[PDB]
Amino acid sequence: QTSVSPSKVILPRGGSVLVTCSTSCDQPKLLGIETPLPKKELLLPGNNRKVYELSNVQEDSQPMCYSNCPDGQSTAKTFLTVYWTPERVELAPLPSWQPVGKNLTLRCQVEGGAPRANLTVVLLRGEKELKREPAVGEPAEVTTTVLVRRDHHGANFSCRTELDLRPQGLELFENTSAPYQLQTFVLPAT
Amino acid sequence: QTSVSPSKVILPRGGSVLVTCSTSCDQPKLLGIETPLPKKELLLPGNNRKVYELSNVQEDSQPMCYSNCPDGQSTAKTFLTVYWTPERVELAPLPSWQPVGKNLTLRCQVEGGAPRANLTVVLLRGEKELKREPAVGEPAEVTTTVLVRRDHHGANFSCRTELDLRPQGLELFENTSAPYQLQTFVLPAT
Ligand SMILES: *[C@@H]1O[C@H](CO)[C@@H](O[C@@H]2O[C@H](CO)[C@@H](O)[C@H](O)[C@H]2NC(C)=O)[C@H](O)[C@H]1NC(C)=O
Ligand SMILES: *[C@@H]1O[C@H](CO)[C@@H](O[C@@H]2O[C@H](CO)[C@@H](O)[C@H](O)[C@H]2NC(C)=O)[C@H](O)[C@H]1NC(C)=O
Ligand SMILES: *[C@@H]1O[C@H](CO)[C@@H](O)[C@H](O)[C@H]1NC(C)=O
Ligand SMILES: *[C@@H]1O[C@H](CO)[C@@H](O)[C@H](O)[C@H]1NC(C)=O
Ligand SMILES: *[C@@H]1O[C@H](CO)[C@@H](O)[C@H](O)[C@H]1NC(C)=O
Ligand SMILES: *[C@@H]1O[C@H](CO)[C@@H](O)[C@H](O)[C@H]1NC(C)=O
Ligand SMILES: *[C@@H]1O[C@H](CO)[C@@H](O)[C@H](O)[C@H]1NC(C)=O
Ligand SMILES: *[C@@H]1O[C@H](CO)[C@@H](O)[C@H](O)[C@H]1NC(C)=O
Repeated sequence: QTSVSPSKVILPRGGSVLVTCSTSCDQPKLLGIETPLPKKELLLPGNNRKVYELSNVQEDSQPMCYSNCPDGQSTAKTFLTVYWTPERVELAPLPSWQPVGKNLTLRCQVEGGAPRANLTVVLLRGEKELKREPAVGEPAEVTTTVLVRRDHHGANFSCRTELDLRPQGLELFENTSAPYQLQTFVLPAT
Repeated sequence: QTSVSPSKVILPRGGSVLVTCSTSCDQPKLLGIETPLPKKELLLPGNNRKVYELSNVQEDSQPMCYSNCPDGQSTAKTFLTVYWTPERVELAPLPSWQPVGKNLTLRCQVEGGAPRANLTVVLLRGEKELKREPAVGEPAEVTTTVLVRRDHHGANFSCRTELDLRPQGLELFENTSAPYQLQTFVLPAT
């Protein structure tokens, strides 16, 4: 039967990879790989083995080797996970000056991060975390409400994203938005 | 200049891999890879690129692509880390029966684990850890002394090894020795 190596792959957008599709019939009728990716085949001996160079990996895809040993068949997919740190991570624009007392509502907007399963979005207050949830949707958002206090003057919040590719062998990639600086005031005023 | 992909590889003993050695001179004089590993070369187009299949990876090795662009040159090594869970993990044999009072000394002997940098050896008492150090030497050992107590009767210790390949994308591989069961006695006796 058909087999492929590797079976799981973590790679950058655009990145390419080598995939080997091997079988166990000594003289199989057909052997190839089923994918839309720009592929390329190489001079590998003992043709019970074929090596393809997949190319413009822009998306999580699952290439599939297929070896046709008569009626029926058998296959084997490989999991290509494409990774990339969000194109933009910022809080919706807001006026720094805010009235003491309102249940102000912060909203972080994230655009295009992948794999979204390892992407966490986190609203903070300085380096103190407020809300912390996974990135979902596009642009993915996250909200929290701050009851503005006199104490908050000078306080400044930010939104940060965490792309944890550590368990996949890579790193934890983070991105921080520009800081929202809160200026408060009590009334009698302005 | 010369470049290689991947640059770091974690693989099983025996395991093989595909390495690509690419250069940037459009018409370079020489391009190949410097290694003792059984290698094999494939039909890859645009020969500014060569793909080798390294084979009997029994050891941490660092294969090196070299592209000769006139006098001088340039190269690029790839890091092959070969992994394998210890062949044997056991405590030196000891008589279960021990006198209340002695500073009994336990000794766990580990043979052949790799990469030793991620291999931790840990002496335990039931599932309660006693000593916990990295595996060094061959057979690598680890010792601790238990002052035998009347309370210890029925207590049983073991030695366990932890091969943490999680940060490298793999898993944490563990191995537990057979359990040393302590039987104590106070004297007047036997
Ligand atoms: C989010 O953070 C990532 C990682 O810290 C940034 O991406 C890196 O940017 C540097 C400088 O351009 C490059 O040398 C790296 O190759 C990039 N790595 C990746 C995975 O992209 C990224 O620029 C940040 N996002 C934004 C919008 O600035
Ligand atoms: C130490 O633990 C490892 C992992 O739990 C054992 O190795 C696995 O053994 C099973 C059964 O033979 C195989 O299916 C796996 O392919 C093995 N994995 C690896 C990485 O070897 C190993 O047997 C244990 N060591 C000893 C001496 O028993
Ligand atoms: C990382 O991403 C994978 C694949 O998207 C997901 O299943 C896994 O749970 C995530 N792990 C962490 C630690 O984020
Ligand atoms: C804003 O409102 C929520 C809901 O009442 C509350 O839990 C939160 O504490 C308020 N924020 C602050 C900073 O007081
Ligand atoms: C952001 O807000 C925190 C918390 O008030 C503050 O300590 C930090 O210095 C602020 N950052 C900037 C750039 O003002
Ligand atoms: C894993 O092994 C590497 C390479 O041997 C070592 O440098 C690294 O510190 C180890 N990490 C852990 C978490 O054991
Ligand atoms: C055996 O000796 C060491 C050194 O005195 C001591 O620290 C240890 O507590 C003793 N073991 C036990 C179980 O009492
Ligand atoms: C090993 O010793 C522990 C601690 O005394 C005990 O709880 C455990 O059951 C023992 N294991 C066996 C197999 O006897």
